[PDB]
Amino acid sequence: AFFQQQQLPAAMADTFLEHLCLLDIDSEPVAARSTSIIATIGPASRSVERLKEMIKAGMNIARLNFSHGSHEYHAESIANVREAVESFAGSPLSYRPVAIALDTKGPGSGGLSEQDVRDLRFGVEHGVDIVFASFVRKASDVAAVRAALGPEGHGIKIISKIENHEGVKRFDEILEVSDGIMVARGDLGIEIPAEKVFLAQKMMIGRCNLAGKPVVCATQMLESMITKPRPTRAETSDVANAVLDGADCIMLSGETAKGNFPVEAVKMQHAIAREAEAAVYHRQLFEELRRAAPLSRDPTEVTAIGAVEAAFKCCAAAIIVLTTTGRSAQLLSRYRPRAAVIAVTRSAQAARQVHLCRGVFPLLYREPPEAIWADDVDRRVQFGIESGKLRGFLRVGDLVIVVTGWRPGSGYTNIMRVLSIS
Amino acid sequence: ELGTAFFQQQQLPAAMADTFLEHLCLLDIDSEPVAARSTSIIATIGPASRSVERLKEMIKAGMNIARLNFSHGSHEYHAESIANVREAVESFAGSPLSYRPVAIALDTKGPGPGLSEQDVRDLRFGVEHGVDIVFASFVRKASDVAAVRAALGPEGHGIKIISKIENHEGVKRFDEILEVSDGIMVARGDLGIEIPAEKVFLAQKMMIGRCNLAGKPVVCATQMLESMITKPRPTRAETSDVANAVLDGADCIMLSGETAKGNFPVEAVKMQHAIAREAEAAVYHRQLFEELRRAAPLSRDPTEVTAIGAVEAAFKCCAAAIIVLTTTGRSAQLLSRYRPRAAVIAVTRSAQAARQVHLCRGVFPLLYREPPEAIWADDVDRRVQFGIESGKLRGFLRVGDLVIVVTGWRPGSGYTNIMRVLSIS
Amino acid sequence: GTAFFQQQQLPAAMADTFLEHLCLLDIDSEPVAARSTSIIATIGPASRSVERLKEMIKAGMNIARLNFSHGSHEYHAESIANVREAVESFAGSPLSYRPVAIALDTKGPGSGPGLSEQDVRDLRFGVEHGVDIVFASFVRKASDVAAVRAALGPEGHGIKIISKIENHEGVKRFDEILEVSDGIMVARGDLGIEIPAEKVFLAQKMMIGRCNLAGKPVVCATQMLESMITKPRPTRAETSDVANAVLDGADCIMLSGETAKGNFPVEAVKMQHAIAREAEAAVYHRQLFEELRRAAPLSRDPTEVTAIGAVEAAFKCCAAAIIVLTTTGRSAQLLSRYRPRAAVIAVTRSAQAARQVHLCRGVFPLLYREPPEAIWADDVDRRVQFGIESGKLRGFLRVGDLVIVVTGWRPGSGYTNIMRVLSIS
Amino acid sequence: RADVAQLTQELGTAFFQQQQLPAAMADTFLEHLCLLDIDSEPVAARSTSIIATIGPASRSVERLKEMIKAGMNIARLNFSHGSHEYHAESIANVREAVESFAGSPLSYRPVAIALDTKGPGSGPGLSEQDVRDLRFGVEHGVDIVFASFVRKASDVAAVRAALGPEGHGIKIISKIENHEGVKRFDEILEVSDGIMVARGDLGIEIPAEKVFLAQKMMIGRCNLAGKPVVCATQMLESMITKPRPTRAETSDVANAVLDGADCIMLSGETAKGNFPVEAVKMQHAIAREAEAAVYHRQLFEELRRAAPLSRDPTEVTAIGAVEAAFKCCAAAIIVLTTTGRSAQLLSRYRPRAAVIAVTRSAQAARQVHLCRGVFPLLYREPPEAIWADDVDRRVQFGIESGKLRGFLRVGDLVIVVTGWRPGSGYTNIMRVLSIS
Ligand SMILES: Nc1cccc(S(=O)(=O)N2CCN(S(=O)(=O)c3cc(O)c(O)cc3-c3ccc(O)c(O)c3)CC2)c1
Ligand SMILES: Nc1cccc(S(=O)(=O)N2CCN(S(=O)(=O)c3cc(O)c(O)cc3-c3ccc(O)c(O)c3)CC2)c1
Ligand SMILES: O=P(O)(O)OC[C@H]1O[C@](O)(COP(=O)(O)O)[C@@H](O)[C@@H]1O
Ligand SMILES: O=P(O)(O)OC[C@H]1O[C@](O)(COP(=O)(O)O)[C@@H](O)[C@@H]1O
Ligand SMILES: O=P(O)(O)OC[C@H]1O[C@](O)(COP(=O)(O)O)[C@@H](O)[C@@H]1O
Ligand SMILES: O=P(O)(O)OC[C@H]1O[C@](O)(COP(=O)(O)O)[C@@H](O)[C@@H]1O
Ligand SMILES: O=C([O-])C(=O)[O-]
Ligand SMILES: O=C([O-])C(=O)[O-]
Ligand SMILES: O=C([O-])C(=O)[O-]
Ligand SMILES: O=C([O-])C(=O)[O-]
Ligand SMILES: [K+]
Ligand SMILES: [K+]
Ligand SMILES: [K+]
Ligand SMILES: [K+]
Ligand SMILES: [Mg+2]
Ligand SMILES: [Mg+2]
Ligand SMILES: [Mg+2]
Ligand SMILES: [Mg+2]
Repeated sequence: AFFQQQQLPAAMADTFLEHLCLLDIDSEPVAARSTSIIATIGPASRSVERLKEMIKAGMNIARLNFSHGSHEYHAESIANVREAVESFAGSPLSYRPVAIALDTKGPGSGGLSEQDVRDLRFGVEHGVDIVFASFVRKASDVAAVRAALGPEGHGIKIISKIENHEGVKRFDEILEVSDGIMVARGDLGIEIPAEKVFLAQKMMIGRCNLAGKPVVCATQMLESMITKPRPTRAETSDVANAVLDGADCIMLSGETAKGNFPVEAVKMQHAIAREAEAAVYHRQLFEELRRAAPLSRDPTEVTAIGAVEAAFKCCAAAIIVLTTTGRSAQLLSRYRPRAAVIAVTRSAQAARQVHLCRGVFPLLYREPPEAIWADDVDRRVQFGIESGKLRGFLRVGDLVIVVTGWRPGSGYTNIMRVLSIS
Repeated sequence: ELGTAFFQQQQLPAAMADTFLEHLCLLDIDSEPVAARSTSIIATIGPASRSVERLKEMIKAGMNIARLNFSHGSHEYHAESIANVREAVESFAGSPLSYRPVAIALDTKGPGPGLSEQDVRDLRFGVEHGVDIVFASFVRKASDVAAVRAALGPEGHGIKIISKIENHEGVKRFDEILEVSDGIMVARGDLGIEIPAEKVFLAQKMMIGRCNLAGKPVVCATQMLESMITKPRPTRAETSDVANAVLDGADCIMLSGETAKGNFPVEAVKMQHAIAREAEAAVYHRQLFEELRRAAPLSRDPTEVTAIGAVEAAFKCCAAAIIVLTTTGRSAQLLSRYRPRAAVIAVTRSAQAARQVHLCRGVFPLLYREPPEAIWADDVDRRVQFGIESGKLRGFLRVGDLVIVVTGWRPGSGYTNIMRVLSIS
Repeated sequence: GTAFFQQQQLPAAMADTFLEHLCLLDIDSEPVAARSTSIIATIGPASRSVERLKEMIKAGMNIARLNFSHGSHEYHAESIANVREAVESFAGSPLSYRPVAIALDTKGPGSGPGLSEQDVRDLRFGVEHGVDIVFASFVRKASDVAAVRAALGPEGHGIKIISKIENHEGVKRFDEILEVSDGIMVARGDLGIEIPAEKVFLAQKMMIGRCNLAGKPVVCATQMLESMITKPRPTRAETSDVANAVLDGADCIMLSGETAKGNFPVEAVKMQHAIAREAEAAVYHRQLFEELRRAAPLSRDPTEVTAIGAVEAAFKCCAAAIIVLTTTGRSAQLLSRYRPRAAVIAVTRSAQAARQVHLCRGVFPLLYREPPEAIWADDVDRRVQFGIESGKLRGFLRVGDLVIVVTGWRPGSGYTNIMRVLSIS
Repeated sequence: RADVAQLTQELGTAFFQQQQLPAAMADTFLEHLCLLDIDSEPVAARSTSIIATIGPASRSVERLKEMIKAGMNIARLNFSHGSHEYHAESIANVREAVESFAGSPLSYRPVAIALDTKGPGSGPGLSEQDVRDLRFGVEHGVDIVFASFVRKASDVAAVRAALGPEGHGIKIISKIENHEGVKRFDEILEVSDGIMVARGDLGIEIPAEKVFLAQKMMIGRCNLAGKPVVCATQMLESMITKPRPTRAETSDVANAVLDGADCIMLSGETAKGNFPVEAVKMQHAIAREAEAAVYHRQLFEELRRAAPLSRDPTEVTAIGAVEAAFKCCAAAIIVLTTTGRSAQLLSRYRPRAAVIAVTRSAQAARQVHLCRGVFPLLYREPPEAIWADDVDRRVQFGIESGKLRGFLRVGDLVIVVTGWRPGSGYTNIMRVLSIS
């Protein structure tokens, strides 16, 4: 029964063609949904009660579109998101962090606009986790956004939105200085021929997967759901194909910001992503990611590939990793393990930000500290296990891979352990 | 010999990649498609696309197959649609560069436990009006196909039956249905109501893969460019859906309300044409050919053996085309199953085979009407040169190009056993 | 039948990985195909008798090597005459006649920088006596090959030059030497004295790989069955060395003292024949063909394009043979470079090309002696039938087998362009 | 180039020219062959063990010290000839030569002692002489038995029973020497610790032209099973009288290593020949060249793909450690082992990194020479009070011994494999350490 679920006959196929032939509509997904959902906040999704339903439906990142609304409007949206998120903090083993992303208005006819400088400063003052920078055309646009965030916004992730021909042509220099990329298909489909957008999307997703940096697929994914309760056949296919392409995140804009079915749109993206993740051909994907990733002398990078290889060898239910900044979890995520990456962290911001990386399930550690560091590490690992049991990730008898470091502080991950549950 | 400009077009840097991941990383929006569009477009005929003048514009835009939806309209209404399609197609007989065959497909209303009384009458109408294809609605098992085959009376055994898979039972009994069908249609409209909407992509990808493995045509259908019923431009999900159906391996793509009742029927056909051309150049032939080759069983059938040899030869020299002589379309279908990058130019004397081969990806039919030569080898040579000269006229070929030519050792269908490498003079 | 798929290591051939291929090798799986790696036997006092030479031809000797490091011109002229008398004693039965090439192995430069005066005289002797091949000793650079070619003069343009790589400089300048040579000999005797003995296997494997990539013949030579100079059976290391030279990709294997001066010349030829047949069935064609195909560059030469198409067609139908008509041997060499499992039966009127194609693995030359038919198409068909009738008599073919036939569109060398699937009747 | 560019700038172009690294980075086996270079020098320690047969040419203590220095890892006693008194003296001379280097625990070289049985002869099973010779082996503490003419699983059970309760730790390597042994290979390997391709008798029992098929098949199946396989007989035969081997002999040694053999053997070459030390030196030189020419890219991929999924933590840690070692070009994998099993499971994936096995068992240190790429270090210190400190001391002993021996350099990365509790069977940890 285990080998009939989660498209396991298709996963064991020797060729991609045979993998397709073995896909089964009766093979139910069992793993937790790994592709994060970004929902745009607006009039249809601003109330605290509506936001609680969206969190339950699967929203991981709340997007605030600074192209519309005042600073007062966006501050109220942030407060409502935080109130809805903290309403579930009473059960720390099931609490779900939700990131807050600021999407800039853009340069317009201009580099960095004066309104963007003010909006970026608002973001730093209100503690946003991510910036989706509109119309990034070159590396200096990213440096300008970074400078506008100042010293107090050093930890904010900058996701560059590629929306025109120049952004596509200068992609390599933009990705090098960005934390990740958004394939902003709305403007891209107006700036370049509509029939070429899929090429730009597939290329950028492939390059981001190669670089190990998050990539978001955005705009008109479930467009018809703005007025209709069910999406079109092209819309469900688009969501599934963005996941199969290798996108870390999928997004909803008008579907959640102004549409009549914001919760249903989140539920639909969740349902499709789960089905598409099980249909991923890990046999070739892992082989290619492994082969393309360069040789490294960084112990976090070396431990990460060793841990993902170990996870596939034993069909590990999860890889539990301790992380301060999210980096050790990101390096595991880049190899696309089938095992869920359960990231235990004390940083509330890192817990929100790792939603950008596919297959990373953040757990915010709020248990009392231990006097001996080795005991404190072990307790964080046991917390990962208990949260995993409660959420359905783990059961007694499962094998897990545990990734830790040799001393406190970020940058010292160097250990991988094979543990039997209970 | 060919130049650096040649190797920058049609996604050739992405085509030469050693891994699928590197192939994706090398896809270039500035690399323009050069090859003729190989995925056929099926357009549904209705009030928005019925007039002879509108049909001429749809043929020019790229429509290869006209679909008549027998769920609506009388026999008199459909007979007039057939006459208007034939009048629009024959209006281009004066120009060899613009004349192109267009198949006529009858889509049945559907079942009741099996074949309905209306379907028996509509299938009889199809035989009497010389339709080329039947898109059989709600096929659930092999006996449904046998009932459609029996209803095609004594005169319609040459009509192709494309089984529409629209429910859970059709998906589960897919192998037995494909075995007795000429091809399959992934009818996503009803499929998305009969099974959970989030599972349709799995059924589509599975059925396309199995049809590619069997070497039988597969159609992707319904809501591909839905928003174009009222809007002049499609959504980002719609262009992605069309491109991904081609990348999945679909032989044909379809338009329903977009061309039958919408405000932009011609623009919807133009959009499918533009996307299909871009997506065909983005196909990773290096792995696709290797897997089709490895999965296809060993064969002692000379047509099957010649076809793989010809496709291998075409890839070796970057052949501009594979010219094949075919009476039933079968030799062209066996070339098409290996997905060559070279266009398969099929020269035939059968008007029906010329229309029907539009079901097979990459097959460009040429109807030959010259009087037969007394010496059979001379008649073969005349047809081969007719393919070469039509290719030069349409932009497929130029002097100095290499072409692969597929023929048999004697007249009559079933004897394909020869592959030749020719330099165009 | 199941019995067919148990022989010639077919379970090991169908394996998905090289490791599983090794695990499936079976000592009870008997070889069925004809031995494809040519045997070169050095002529000397143990192998000069016309009667002894007839036994060596029957045992499998394909090329007779004359070592010009020993003996006078009178001694070598007598060896040539005895070889030709033994070879022509079988010419009365043209369907079974086996051509045998004559190769002249030069003394070398000695302490000199280039072509020695003795080599100039020996090369002129070779041209005057009609030798087919020259094994040029101690080739260190491209200009050494040009000097050998100039010493052969205008009458020796058809002689094949196989460069012997015997020292560090020859290994380092391998690419420039191979470019101007017809092929290479890994002359392990001197190589194992010029470079550390423990590094010879690296030079052998590298040169064989580069010759296979270039599609040019490579010979593995020296001490392959050394102990058989005095003992009736070879050592375990010797049988392993012969098998591994075949698995490495060598076109030819050689015997020196084993046939020139030893007590078991015929048994040494029989031993190389037996090992080579076993090792050829153990070749993992699944990966080898894929890699040769992928590494071979794109080509606009129709002979090259027809050759890959024919080898692909042969693997698709498990063809017993590829019958090719050839004037110079080139069309057979281009088929041989893809290492088909099917025997390449090369039918030629050139007695010299029939002898020289033994340098290419898997090429079985048939010398056609009939004068040309008045109708060229009939002359082509008669030669193909001669290939089939010889193939039946020799055990290559049976009624019911499929064969690939490779021909050209006009008389004369350089116009091969046709591949055809034929059933043996 | 992008997959090695950062490491090329850091380690240098000279690093990537040695140990056949251009051939190792090739995308196909054909390109790997084309890139093999006679000027690319081997850098790694020799991983394929050398078994030398002891006889009149190699019996003296002084000659044995030279053979240990030349690279002999296993001493073979052929019980087809000589009395029990003769073999006991050979064992004592081997032990005296081995213990002459014990003064420096950081360098000492353990040498295994293997007893090769006379065989069944015309009998159907275990002979009476074999029962007595096997009891002699247990009494004299031999590490391995090379069991002659194994034809079925019951033959190895008979050898195991003849070793008694005191010989439970002795490794049984079954010699496959006839058609029945080849046909019943799977049942024999299942109950054996390893296999010897005994080509001498095999080449007489089956056609000589088929021996290479049996050798390649048995090596492949042993590699798949993760059990040691020995290639034996006439590898350097001409060196019995000549100082240099033939071209076929060097090729045979190189191809046995490329086939996947864990051990290579010398019989008359060391037992009675005029050049026993030179024969060991020649096998050492060829094995190092051939090990660098192994195409690890496909070999590791195929071993990984063919090995079934496992829930054994030692097996899971081993694959993770070998993958980590390839990712960083690790100089070594240091493993703590009681029985040798954790080192054997690392060895089955054929890492390029040396497997330095730290053990307190003198017998396990001798026996791990059967596994390719395992370098045994015998730890003699008494246990620390805190188990975690004792584990750390053993890891540091491996690192310090490794640096002092040129296996590790400052700046190198090493992978360290340990367990969560004392005793055999609990290996479950992999660590990445930087050498300072
Ligand atoms: N991102 C991503 C990165 C790496 C690997 C992978 S992989 O393992 O999943 N897969 C590789 C094979 N390719 S393919 O193009 O060689 C193809 C081959 C067929 O034999 C066929 O029949 C259809 C296809 C095909 C092509 C494009 C598609 O989008 C598609 O759905 C199928 C598909 C992706 C994904
Ligand atoms: N000529 C030639 C050219 C192309 C292909 C071929 S091929 O198909 O026959 N070949 C496949 C690759 N392997 S391998 O090297 O990846 C290897 C893998 C194993 O799984 C194993 O068990 C041992 C080996 C092995 C064997 C020989 C070597 O030199 C070596 O380095 C490793 C070699 C054989 C031959
Ligand atoms: O992923 P990051 O940011 O590098 O953090 C990983 C770090 O977490 C740890 O496992 C635990 O560190 P702390 O005890 O400081 O939380 C370290 O050993 C390791 O260096
Ligand atoms: O694809 P099909 O229907 O089998 O037709 C292929 C046939 O066409 C030919 O090439 C030409 O035949 P005709 O002259 O009868 O048209 C035959 O030799 C071959 O058998
Ligand atoms: O292999 P080569 O030397 O190019 O010879 C192949 C030639 O043999 C033929 O098949 C027959 O030619 P001939 O009739 O002159 O012998 C030609 O059509 C072809 O060009
Ligand atoms: O390789 P083996 O025989 O399983 O031994 C590995 C064992 O060695 C250790 O690393 C150390 O154990 P000891 O302290 O008993 O020597 C254990 O944790 C582990 O189980
Ligand atoms: O800004 C965006 O998100 C877009 O244009 O798609
Ligand atoms: O009938 C159809 O085309 C459908 O249901 O998609
Ligand atoms: O000349 C030769 O053949 C040699 O040196 O091996
Ligand atoms: O017994 C042996 O060692 C042999 O036969 O090779
Ligand atoms: K915005
Ligand atoms: K209908
Ligand atoms: K000579
Ligand atoms: K013995
Ligand atoms: Mg935008
Ligand atoms: Mg329907
Ligand atoms: Mg020489
Ligand atoms: Mg023996």
